[PDB]
Amino acid sequence: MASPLEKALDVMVSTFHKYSGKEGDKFKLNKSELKELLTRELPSFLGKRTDEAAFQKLMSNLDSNRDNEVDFQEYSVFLSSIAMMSNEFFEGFPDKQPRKK
Amino acid sequence: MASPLEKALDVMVSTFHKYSGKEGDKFKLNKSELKELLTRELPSFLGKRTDEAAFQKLMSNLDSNRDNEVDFQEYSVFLSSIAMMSNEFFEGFPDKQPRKK
Repeated sequence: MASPLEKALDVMVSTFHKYSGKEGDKFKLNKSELKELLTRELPSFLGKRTDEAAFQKLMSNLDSNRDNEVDFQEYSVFLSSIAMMSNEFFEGFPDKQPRKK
Repeated sequence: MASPLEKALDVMVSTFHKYSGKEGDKFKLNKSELKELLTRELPSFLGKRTDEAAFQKLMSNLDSNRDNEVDFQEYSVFLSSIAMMSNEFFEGFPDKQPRKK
């Protein structure tokens, strides 16, 4: 959250429907659209490793509905996990955590 | 995720340490800093209802460590929940979901 950046994380939700509604589902990212969205919208995250295996595993990670198309929520939860992991690993070890939660 | 917007959700993590490290913990938002961050960084979300009760409840929601200071992760998980809820309620009813997950 922030200035217009807050509303821009909301725009990241919109980023989803931008790639989703190109092919396959308009509410879910099939591997094809998932690839493009990851490569293009996560240069840092996925651009670190944009291999088919990565997309395949990532899909199975996010796509909890396991239809092999990632929904807005599964998409956002991914980004969620990103900010989380980047954070707790920013300390190197989650010390802000009760280490149980 | 997106263009620089992706890396900007990463900047939202940085948004956190901006407000956190003003007073209290540098890795956790005490009610004071939480208020300012919510009001200022979530005009849409919290600006809809920036009351002390809101902050108090929100804190207890995010602050899972329940020390009454929201950590980066609890902060991001909040934003996560935002994008999630805004999304599943964007349909009005989570139809993209297996309604069980």
